[PDB]
Amino acid sequence: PRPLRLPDGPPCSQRSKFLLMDALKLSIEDPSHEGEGIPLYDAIKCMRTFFGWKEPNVVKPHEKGINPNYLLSWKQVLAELQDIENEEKIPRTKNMKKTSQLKWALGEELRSLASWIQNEFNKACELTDSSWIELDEIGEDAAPIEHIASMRRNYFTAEVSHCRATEYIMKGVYINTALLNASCAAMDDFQLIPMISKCRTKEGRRKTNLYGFIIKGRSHLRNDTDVVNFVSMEFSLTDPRLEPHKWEKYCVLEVGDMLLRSAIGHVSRPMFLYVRTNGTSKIKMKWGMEMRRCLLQSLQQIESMIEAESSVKEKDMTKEFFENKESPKGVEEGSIGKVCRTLLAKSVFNSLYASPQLEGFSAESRKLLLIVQALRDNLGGLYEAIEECLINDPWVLLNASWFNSFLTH
Ligand SMILES: OCc1nc2cc(Cl)c(Cl)cc2[nH]1
Ligand SMILES: [Cl-]
Repeated sequence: PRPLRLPDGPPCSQRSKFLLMDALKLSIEDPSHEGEGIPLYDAIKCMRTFFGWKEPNVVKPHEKGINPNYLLSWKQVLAELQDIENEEKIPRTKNMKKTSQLKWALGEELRSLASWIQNEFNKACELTDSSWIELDEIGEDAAPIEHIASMRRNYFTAEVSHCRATEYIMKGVYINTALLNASCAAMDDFQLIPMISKCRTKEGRRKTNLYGFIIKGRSHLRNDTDVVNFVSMEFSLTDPRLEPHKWEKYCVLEVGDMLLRSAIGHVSRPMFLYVRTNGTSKIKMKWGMEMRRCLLQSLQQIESMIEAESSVKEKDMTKEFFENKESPKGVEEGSIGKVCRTLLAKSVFNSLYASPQLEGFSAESRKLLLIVQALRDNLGGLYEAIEECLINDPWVLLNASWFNSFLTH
């Protein structure tokens, strides 16, 4: 009967494994260099397209970390890629020297809702000018699919293939695959692992994108919960000083200047490098490799809706649903496309921001929802279970804030 109590405190901070709305890509088009498809080779070719590098410096220090070490670590990346430039054959992988900065970096409280997480979610729902999946990406069926299932899949794919949340899926699939693979292929090495994604422009040109790099620590992962540490180094045009509370976990460097087209003419903007230490485990990297299931899960939520409409109207409502034909007289989100991308964005953010706070909040808030709906239509301890999960997680706090909007109306 009353809105949830969200915790008071300093604003919550970014805790994703890689940058989301703030990421920046160095890209090469229709790659054709010798060794296309070897990540390190792709990364160096992406690096060469940029000529605006400059002497790096800290612009937003990590309050609890050793900021000279993060700076030294980025300078070591540039120098070891410069070493590779001198060798005749570019090696398949690059193992970093076990410097003191990398040994330190690799390890060898109530927060309030901040506006940035809602902004992230809005960004995840948007369309990008590139496609991130193939037409037949979704599904893993053994047999050929029926006509109706295919039609629904083709409609849905057309609405989400360019979605920003789909970029996050493929970005996450790539980096988790590369890290999990390096975790057993190079157990004792501080391996340099580029952060790559691949897309296709509106004109059909294939493109290869570099977001940055991670460096992994030692990884003798005997079980699913063993942690491999890593250091992430991610390009960005986001000035960390605008929302410093978001970047509590980062040392942020200024490392270059980039020339951009904009609504005014060409403009020069500083390029930043977001640096943090982080960790993940076998089981989280396996889930990261499965993020394409976000596409399947949200398609199935759509298909549930179409099947309901088909059962009430005694005919298949797929075309009527996706083309937006008591029949509904519009879409609350504004379009069928927005409903699909919103469902996907929720599913992807559930994965990007998985936590026990989210698992508890999801279960307990569903109980209070069904109860409040039953009281609404026909007219203590549960609240504690819900609010016990409202501590500091941006995604949980946002979903609780959404819940409270449901309670008001
Ligand atoms: O160590 C200085 C240095 N290393 C570099 C490595 C690369 Cl790939 C580029 Cl584009 C510029 C660099 N500058
Ligand atoms: Cl799949």
